[PDB]
Amino acid sequence: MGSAEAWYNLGNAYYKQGDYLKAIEYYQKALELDPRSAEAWYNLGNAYYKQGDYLKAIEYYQKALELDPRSAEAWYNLGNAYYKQGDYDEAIEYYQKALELDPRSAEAWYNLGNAYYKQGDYDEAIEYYQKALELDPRSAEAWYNLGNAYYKQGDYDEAIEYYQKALELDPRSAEAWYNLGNAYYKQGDYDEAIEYYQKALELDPRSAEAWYNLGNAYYKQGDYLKAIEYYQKALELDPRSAEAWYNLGNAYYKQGDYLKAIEYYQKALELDPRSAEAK
Ligand SMILES: [Ca+2]
Repeated sequence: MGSAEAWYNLGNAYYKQGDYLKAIEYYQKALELDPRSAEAWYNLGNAYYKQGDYLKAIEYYQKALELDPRSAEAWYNLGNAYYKQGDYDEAIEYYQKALELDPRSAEAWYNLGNAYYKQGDYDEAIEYYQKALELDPRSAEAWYNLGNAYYKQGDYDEAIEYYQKALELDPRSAEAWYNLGNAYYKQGDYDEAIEYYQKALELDPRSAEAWYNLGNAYYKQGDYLKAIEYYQKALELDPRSAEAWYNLGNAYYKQGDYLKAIEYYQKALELDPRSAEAK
């Protein structure tokens, strides 16, 4: 029917300002006038998804691929539901399908990484992230995620090189600086991690995990009083943390050993400028 359309075009009229309830109804209206328009069942799925309901989004994604099984846009948003639900297993294969029909699509590829990254099988996540950048090398998010899927493998020298770029593309990401630090802190480097953790806090100073990794930097250096200060902050921020305490206790009672190292050394130095000669 062509009256369906006036309804569908009511659904999409609301879609494109919000009230997805309204769109659900007007779709559900249109769907009775023509339960053979994919664009209706699709955009029915596309409402339900957007609110939070996915089981029903899948139902009304399957039934829209019964009609037209010939659009990535249908397969792409189809894999998501699952990803966004949890079942990455499936989202993948469902994705691949959309990459057979519509290969050249950063968003399709990227998410495949996101899928494989999320599966724990990073080796393979790289491949797709590569493709995604290869098509579209302006997605800050890829270089981040890529720098991420090297970090987890153990190639920091690589993962630094990749974060590096991301930072260029979007220097406006707090939760990037933190890894860029962490990358340094894993190897034999603890200074640059501070210059960079410092930044992460310049951007988001109510991130505690930063304040605490920043603390960590100084304990490996041995500035324990300054380290504490950063764990101090990170405790007002997370009072229930388990090892908020243990670590902060370790930090206090570290300094201890130091001051007493100063003592016993200063008091060996007072038993050999008058009970020894030169050597
Ligand atoms: Ca494998």
